[PDB]
Amino acid sequence: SMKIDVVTIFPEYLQPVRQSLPGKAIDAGLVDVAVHDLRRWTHDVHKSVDDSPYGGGPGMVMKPTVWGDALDEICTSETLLVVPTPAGYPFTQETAWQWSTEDHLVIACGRYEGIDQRVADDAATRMRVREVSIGDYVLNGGEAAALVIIEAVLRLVPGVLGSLLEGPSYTRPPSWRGMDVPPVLLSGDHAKIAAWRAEQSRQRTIERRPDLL
Amino acid sequence: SMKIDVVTIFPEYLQPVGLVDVAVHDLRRWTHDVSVDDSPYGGGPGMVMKPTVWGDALDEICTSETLLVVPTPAGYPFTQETAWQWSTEDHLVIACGRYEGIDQRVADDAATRMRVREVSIGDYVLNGGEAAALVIIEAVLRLVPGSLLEGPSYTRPPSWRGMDVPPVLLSGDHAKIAAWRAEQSRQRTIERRPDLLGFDSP
Ligand SMILES: N#Cc1c(-c2ccc3ccn(Cc4ccc(CN5CCCC5)cc4)c3c2)n[nH]c1N
Ligand SMILES: N#Cc1c(-c2ccc3ccn(Cc4ccc(CN5CCCC5)cc4)c3c2)n[nH]c1N
Repeated sequence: SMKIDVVTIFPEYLQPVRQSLPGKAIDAGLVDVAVHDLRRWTHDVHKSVDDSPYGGGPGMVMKPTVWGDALDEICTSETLLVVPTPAGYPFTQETAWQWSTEDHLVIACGRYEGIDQRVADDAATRMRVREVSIGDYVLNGGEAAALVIIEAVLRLVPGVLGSLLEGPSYTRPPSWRGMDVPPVLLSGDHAKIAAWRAEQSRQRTIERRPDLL
Repeated sequence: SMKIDVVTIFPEYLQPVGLVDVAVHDLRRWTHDVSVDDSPYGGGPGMVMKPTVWGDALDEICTSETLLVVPTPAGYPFTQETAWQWSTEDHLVIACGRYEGIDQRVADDAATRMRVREVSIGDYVLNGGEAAALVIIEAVLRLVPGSLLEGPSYTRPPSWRGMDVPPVLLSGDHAKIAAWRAEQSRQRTIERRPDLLGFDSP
């Protein structure tokens, strides 16, 4: 039973998550995902969420007063606050496993150059906070990272969404555009098949991810 | 100028996506059955997407100039270097798998005609290629013409809940500010991503 709250200035971006949630899991109270527009917590008629960086430099920084109010309303002491950032600890499958047993995740999606650091620092004095990155590339903001995190975590929660590299997979037809499925797979020698797959995995890992070796 | 075509059995998922155009195609539009997947040869759990439907879709969508991108957990890593490389391409086609993935012959056949890249966006498991497509598109499109971890950023007010913006950032001394920011970045990189500086991962 997990609740996920996402806070963002682009709530429409989180539409796919709601699209991918089976009715059965929601009706069984296994999961609830809520998306909140950050501008609900702005102070001014112009609904301002950003401001110039101290110390100068390019871009803008999201305002701590707006984020502080939003998180004050949404979080509790039991919340795991997740903050996507290109400067974060790596989000991995181990992370996803750990978070799949949480009661309450709140994902704070930044834009511009990110969120004033005092927001996370203040939150960390009364709840668990995790600054994480989903990969070594640069995005426009936290929303795409939130989609990835939500999917990776929820697929590990029983009945919610419906090392070496894996080798190639094949299905019907047995021959297609001049390429035959590897005969060993049709041999009925299941120890040999397992050994073939293991060697394929080993070779692919060497070629594509030698860092794992 | 870049064109991006995404092929998926879940077009609705791609909704978050004139120098660039993005088009989303339902893979089932290329079926003749009143089924896109079947059980794996050699056995194993789950289902595999059949090559037949993919071949027909890609025949119609791709040319020999196309870069065919195939998200897969067993892919080469997609990094910022990859994003720079792809940013000057004329035509990206992203083939999004579901179930246990796509029959390997799809990528193998395509590679006789065009350039093919099997890539992974990170070391975690998704339910299919769509979320990876969204990440790849976002990372690439922000680089289309027309190291160290970043340190912390701050903005107004200079004191908030009794927490002060680091005084150096208020000082106006460009040299001391640059130095402090370099130190913060160093500290953050050592703590969070020591591999980037050639140290062992924790
Ligand atoms: N997870 C995750 C992420 C994100 C991510 C997550 C959250 C936000 C909020 C805003 N942005 C955009 C941005 C863009 C450029 C810079 C400048 N830096 C200078 C050197 C590098 C970046 C800073 C922020 C975000 C990006 N990007 N990549 C990931 N794996
Ligand atoms: N990029 C990227 C990706 C993906 C991704 C990309 C494309 C597809 C198409 C289908 N799936 C789902 C899937 C899930 C698990 C397995 C492994 N098997 C499970 C049981 C035994 C092995 C195979 C496929 C995909 C996942 N995941 N993580 C990334 N960084």
